[PDB]
Amino acid sequence: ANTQANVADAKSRIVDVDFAKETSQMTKNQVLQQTGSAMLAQANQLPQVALSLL
Amino acid sequence: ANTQANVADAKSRIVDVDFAKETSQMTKNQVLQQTGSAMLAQANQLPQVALSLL
Repeated sequence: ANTQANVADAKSRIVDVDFAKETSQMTKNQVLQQTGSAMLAQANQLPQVALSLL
Repeated sequence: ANTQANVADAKSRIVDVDFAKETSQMTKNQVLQQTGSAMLAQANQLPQVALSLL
């Protein structure tokens, strides 16, 4: 029983996820998605300077 | 019999836990867990000021 407890602890250190870290990464990538979407939508409007010159 | 009683007293002073102290430590760490959880959840929302500037 002792050894089972210690070995399950050891395995958990390797296999399981950390919620405190992974939620932070998720929120960071959410914000980056919104920023990149805005920036790409603004980037697709660059060829319209030619209509002004034309 | 006398010596057994006195030596068991001596060992108890070293090995056994104090409930009055240990319950207090437990309650303190409970409250700190709830506070730290709230503070981390509030901390993961900081990159959203950029969306306002954007």
